[PDB]
Amino acid sequence: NATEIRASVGKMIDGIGRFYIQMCTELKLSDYEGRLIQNSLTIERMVLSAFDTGGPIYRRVDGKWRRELILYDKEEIRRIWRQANNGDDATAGLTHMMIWHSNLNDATYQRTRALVRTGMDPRMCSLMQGSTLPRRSGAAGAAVKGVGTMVMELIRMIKRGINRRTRIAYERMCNILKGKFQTAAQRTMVDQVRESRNPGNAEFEDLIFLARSALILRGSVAHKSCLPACVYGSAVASGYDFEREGYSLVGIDPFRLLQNSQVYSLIRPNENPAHKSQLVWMACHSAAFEDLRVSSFIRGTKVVPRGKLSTRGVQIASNENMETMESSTLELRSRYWAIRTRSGGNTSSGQISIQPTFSVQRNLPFDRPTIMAASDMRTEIIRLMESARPEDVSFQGRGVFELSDEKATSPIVPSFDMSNEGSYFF
Amino acid sequence: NATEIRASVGKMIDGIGRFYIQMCTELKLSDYEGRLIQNSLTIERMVLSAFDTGGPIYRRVDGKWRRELILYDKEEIRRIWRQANNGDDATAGLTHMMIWHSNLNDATYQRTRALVRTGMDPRMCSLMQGSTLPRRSGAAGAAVKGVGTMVMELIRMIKRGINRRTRIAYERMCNILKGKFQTAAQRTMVDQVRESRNPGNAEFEDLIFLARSALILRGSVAHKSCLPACVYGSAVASGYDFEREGYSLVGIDPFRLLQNSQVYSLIRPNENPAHKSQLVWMACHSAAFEDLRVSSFIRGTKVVPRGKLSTRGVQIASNENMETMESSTLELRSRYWAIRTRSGGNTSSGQISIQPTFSVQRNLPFDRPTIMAASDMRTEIIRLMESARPEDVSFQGRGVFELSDEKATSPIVPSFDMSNEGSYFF
Amino acid sequence: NATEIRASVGKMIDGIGRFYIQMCTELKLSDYEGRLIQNSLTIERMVLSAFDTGGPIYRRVDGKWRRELILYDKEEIRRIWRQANNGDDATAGLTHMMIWHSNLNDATYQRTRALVRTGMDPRMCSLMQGSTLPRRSGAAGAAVKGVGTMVMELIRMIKRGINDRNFWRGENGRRTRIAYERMCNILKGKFQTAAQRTMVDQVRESRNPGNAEFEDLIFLARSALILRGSVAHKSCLPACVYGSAVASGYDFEREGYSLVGIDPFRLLQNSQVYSLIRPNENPAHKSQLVWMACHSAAFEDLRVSSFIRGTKVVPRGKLSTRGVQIASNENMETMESSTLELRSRYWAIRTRSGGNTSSGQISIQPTFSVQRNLPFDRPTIMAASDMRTEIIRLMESARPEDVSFQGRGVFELSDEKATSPIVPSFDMSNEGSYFF
Repeated sequence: NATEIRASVGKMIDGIGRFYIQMCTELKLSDYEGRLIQNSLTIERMVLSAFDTGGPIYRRVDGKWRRELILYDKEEIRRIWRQANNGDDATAGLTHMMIWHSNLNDATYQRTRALVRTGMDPRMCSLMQGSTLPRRSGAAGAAVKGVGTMVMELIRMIKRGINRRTRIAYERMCNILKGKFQTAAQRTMVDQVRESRNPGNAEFEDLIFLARSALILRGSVAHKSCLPACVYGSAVASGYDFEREGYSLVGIDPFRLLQNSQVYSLIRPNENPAHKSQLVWMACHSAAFEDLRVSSFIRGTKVVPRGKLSTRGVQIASNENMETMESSTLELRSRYWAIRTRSGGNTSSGQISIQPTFSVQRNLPFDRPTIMAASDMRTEIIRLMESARPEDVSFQGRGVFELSDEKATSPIVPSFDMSNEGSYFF
Repeated sequence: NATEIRASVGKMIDGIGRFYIQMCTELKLSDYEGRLIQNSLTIERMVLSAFDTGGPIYRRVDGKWRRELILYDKEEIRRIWRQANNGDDATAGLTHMMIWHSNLNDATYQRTRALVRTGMDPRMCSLMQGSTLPRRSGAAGAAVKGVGTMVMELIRMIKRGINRRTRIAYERMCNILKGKFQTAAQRTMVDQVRESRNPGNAEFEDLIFLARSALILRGSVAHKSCLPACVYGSAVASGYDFEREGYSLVGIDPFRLLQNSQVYSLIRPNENPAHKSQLVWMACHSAAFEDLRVSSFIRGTKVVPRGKLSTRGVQIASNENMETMESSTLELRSRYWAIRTRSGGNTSSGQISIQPTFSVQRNLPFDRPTIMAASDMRTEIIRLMESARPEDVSFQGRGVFELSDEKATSPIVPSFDMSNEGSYFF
Repeated sequence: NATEIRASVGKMIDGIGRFYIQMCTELKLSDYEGRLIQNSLTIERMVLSAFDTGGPIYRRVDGKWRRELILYDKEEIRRIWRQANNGDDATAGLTHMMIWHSNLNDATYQRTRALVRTGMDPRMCSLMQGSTLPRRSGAAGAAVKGVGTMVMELIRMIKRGINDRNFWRGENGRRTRIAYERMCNILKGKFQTAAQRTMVDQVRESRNPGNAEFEDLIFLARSALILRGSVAHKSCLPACVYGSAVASGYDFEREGYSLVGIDPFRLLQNSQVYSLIRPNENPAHKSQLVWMACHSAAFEDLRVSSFIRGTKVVPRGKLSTRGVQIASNENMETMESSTLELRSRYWAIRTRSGGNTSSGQISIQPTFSVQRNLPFDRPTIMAASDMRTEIIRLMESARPEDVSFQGRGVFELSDEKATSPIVPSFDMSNEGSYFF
C-alpha cells in the first residue's frame, strides 16, 4: 500500500533496535561498549546463526580493552529475538542485517579470487554487489544483488553441470538476472541463455558477454542503506518510536538517524580514524561501487579510494592482540543526503536541449542519448554500446538535499568541472 | 547606425508608454494600481483584441483587492491607441506586446498537448519559442520563433490539406524555416522539403527529423526583451523620452529599465513571492528555454526549475476569489546583463597541443574539440549530429556585462564549476 | 654504467670548448667577441660545413660593429677539431652543435611553409620538433625528431614515388625502400600505444605507397597531438659558452656533465653571453628565445615554461624579435649588442615520455539519485582499419585535464642532486601555453 510500507519497515527496525537493547543488558554491557561496532557485529552474527552460537565480545576493563568470547544456545537467542519483535518471526529483520553485513563486505574486500576462478574479468567488481549474500537472504536480497553476482551464480552451476530442483532454480535464478537488465537486447539474450537444454560454453560464453555489457548498459540494482544494530537499538532505547513514525531505507530517514547516532570502533595503532569512519560510512549507504566524486560530495569530505586508504579491515582477527588496540569515534555524518536508487540509466516529458538566450561562453546542453536514440543479440548489443559515452549525464533533474530539508524539495546538483580526483574506489 | 534602429524603436516604446498612461487615466486607477502587472496585462490584451472588448481590472480598497469586470468601446480603444502614436498604427507597438505575452506564455506554460497531437516529440520544448504568438505577428515577430515552432505550423497546414494562394505561404514559411538553420546540409535539406506541392508524410516525417537536428545543431533565433506595458508607461511618465534617448530590446536598455521598475503582482495565498518574480523575469527576456545555470548566473539568484516553481500563472481566473488574495512587489532586477543573441552556436594557425620538455607534474593541454574535429541529406546531418558534444563550448569569447558597463566595453566570462541546480527549466 | 655516461659527455663537452677556444685564439678574438652568440653560430656552422667554408664573423669598431665574410680553409678547421679533441673524431660533439641549432630553429620559425606543402595540417608545430635537423645526424638526431617530422619525411617519399621514376624499383629503389622502412620504424618507436605502433606496421607493409598510406600517416599524426609521442629533449648550448666553461678549467670529463640534468643549467647560470639586437625589439625577448632554444622548450606549456624560469614566458605572437642570426640585406649600424638573460630561478629535468595513458574497477554503479555522468573505462570495455577505429577511442578517452608526470616537480639550483621536488600549482588563468 501507501503509508503501510513505512510502518512495516519502522516496525522491523524497531524490532532490531529493541532486540539489541536487550542483548546489551543481558551481556551487561556499558553504554559505550554497546555502541562499539565490533560488538554490534558479533551480536548480529549470533542471531543470524541462531536461525542457522558464539562470538567475540570486546569490553573495556578499567584501563584498556579486552576480548572475551561467548557461547549461547542457538534457540535461546532465537527466542529472545522473538520478544523484541513482539513474538512474530522477523525474517525481514534478519535479512536486513544480512544486507548490511553485505554492504560492509562489498566495501571492505575485493572478491577477485572468486572471480578469476569463475572466468570473469577481475575488474568487473563493479557488478559484484551482494556476492556475499547468504542463500537464505529474502527476495529483497536478490534486488540488492547485481549482474556479476547473478552471472557468477549462473556459471558456478554450469561448472557443476558440465563437469529437477536445479532446472527450476536455474531458470528462476536466470530470470532474476533478466529483470535487472533493462534493454531489449540484454533481456532477449538472457532468454536465449536459458532456452538451451544443456550448460555448454554456448552459454558461459554468452553470460560473460552480458556482464561485460552491464558495465556500460548497467541494469537495476537496489541500494538500501542498512545501518548496524547499535545504531537502531540506540535509537529505540533513546525512545524513538519507529513504527508509528515510520522508516525508509532509501529516504532521508537513515541519513538523519546517523546524524544523531554515535558509534564507536576499535582502531589499531598505525590506522587512520578518519579512514575507519569513511569505510563504515560507505557501507552504511551501500556506496562502494559508487562514484567516489558524488560520495565525497555528499559526505562533505574527501572519500579516499581503496588504496590510499588507511585500514586493513573492520573486524578484529583472532590472532590480533588487545594490547596494540585502541578505540576511536566514528564520523558517520555528511554535509548532505540523497535518495538511494535501484536504477542504472534510462534507455520523460521534459526538456532535452537548451535554447540559448544570451551571448556567453557556455557549453550548450543536450541529452546525447534520447535524441540520437531514434535476429542476433551479440551484434545489436554492440550497436548500443558503441554509442554510449561516459560524459553522458544521467538522472537529469535529480540532486542532493539538505538534511534540514526534511522533504526533498530544494535539490542541489553538483557540477564537478574539476580534476579526475578519482571516481573508482578500487 | 544608432539613429533609426535605436530611436525608431524608442518611438514605438513611447507609444506604448503614453498609451498605458492614457488608458490608466481613463480607468481612473492609482499609482499602485497602475503598476499591477495584472491590470497592465488586461489593458494590453484589450488593445490587441481591438486591433484584431473588456477585461479583468483589480482595484484596491481599505485592506482587500476588488476585481472589476469591465468593457470598453472596441473603437474607443483603437482611438486612444493612435492618439498616443500620433495617429499612426505602429504595428510594431502592438506586435511588441504581442511578444511580451508570448514570452510570458512560453515560460508560464508547457505546450505538450499540442506538440504530440501534431506528431512532435514532447521533449522538443526548447524549439517551441513563440508557438503562442499569433500569425498576425510581424516580420520581426517571426524571427523570434524557434525552429520547432515553424514545424508545428506547416505540419498542421500540410496535415489538414494533404489529409490557392496558400502556396506562397508554404514556401516562405520554409524560407524562414531555412533561415533558422546555419549549416550547409540543414540549409539544403529544407529545400528538398520545399520541393513538393502536396508534401505528404514524405515531408511530414522529414521536417520532424530536421526539428530534432536543431536540438544539436541549433539555428538562429532572435530573443526580444519585451517588458509589460506598465513598465514602459511608468518610464514614459517619469520623463524618459526614448525616441530621443534611444532604446533596445537586445541591449542593456531593457535590463537597465527593469533595474528601477516598481512592478506589483497579485499573488495567491500559498504562492511564493520569490518564485513569482522569477517567472516574470524569465518572460522579460525569453529565458524560458535558457540554461538555468546561466539564467541564475546573470539573474543574481537561484533560477528554480518549472516543477519546483510555486505558481500557476500570473493572470487571475474568474474562478478564484478575492477574499484570500494579496499582492507582492516583483523582484525584476538582475546581477549582470547579456547581449540577447540569435545564433544557436556551432563547432587555422598556431599550435593545438603541448609537448613536454620537462619532467614536471601538470595536465598536458590540447584543443580537444578542434582535434576530434576529424545521398540522403539526412546522413550528412546525422553525421554532423554525432561529432557534437553537449560540452561543446559556444559563443567563444562572448561574456556578461556589468550593469554599469553601458557600452559593450568589458566582457566577463562565467565559470560554471559550481553547485548548480539543473539546466532544463522544463 | 652511470658514472661513465657523464665522462663521455664531459669528454665531448671538453672537446668542444677546447675547439671554440682554438678558433678564438685563431681569429684573435677577445673574451667579449668570443661570447657573442652571433659569432658562435657562424663558428659552429663552419665546423659542420667542414665535414660533409665561410660565414660572417663579427668585430666591434668602437661606436658600431663589424662583419667580415670569413672563408677559412675547409680541411684545416676539421683538422684543429681532432687536436682540441685528443685526436678522437668527436662526431657526437659535432652532433651536439647540430642539435643546438635545431632547437634554436624550432624556437624561432614556424614550419607551416613545409606542412601545407606535404599536405600536413598547418597546425602541427607541436609535432615538428627537430625537423630542420639534417639526416647527417645519427640516432641522437632521430631521438630528438618528433612524430610530425617523422611523418613529414615519410609523406615526402610516399609522394616522391607517386611521380614515380620507378622510385621504389630497381637496385637503388630497393635500397630506398630499406630507408623508408627504417623511418617507419623510427616513427613506430616513438609511439607509446600499441594501436599507433601496430598501425605504423600496416603502412610500411605496402609496396605502392599512395594516398591510402598517406592519409593513414596524416591520421597517425593527428593522434600525436593528444596521444603524445615519446620524443627526446636535450640541452644544447652555443659552443661560445662551452669555451668560457673550459676557461675556468672546469674539466667536464671529471666533474661530469649531462644534457637532461642540472649541469646544463649550472653553466647557463654563471654565463656571459651577448647577442646583437636590432632597434624596435625588447632586449629581453631575445633572452627568452635563446633561453628556450637552449632547453628546447619551444612546444612546452608556457606555464611550466614561465614557471621554470623566473620571468613570464610570452608567446611568439608577442615576442618582438625576428631571430638570432642577421640577414645581409639590412642596416648594420643600428645593431645594439645586449647581454642575454640566460638564467633561471629553477631547473627541471628534460624527459622523453609524452606522459601517455592491476585489477581495479572499470565502471561505476549508481548508488545515489543525482544528476551526474556515469563514468566507465570506454577503451578497455570496447576492446572486443580497426586501428583507426580504435585509436579514435583512446583519443576519445583523453582529456586535457589529465595530469602527466605525476610525482615530479621543479627543483632549486641549491638541490644539485634532484631530491626536493617542487610540484607547482599551475592554473591561475594565465593559460595560453601554446607558444605559437
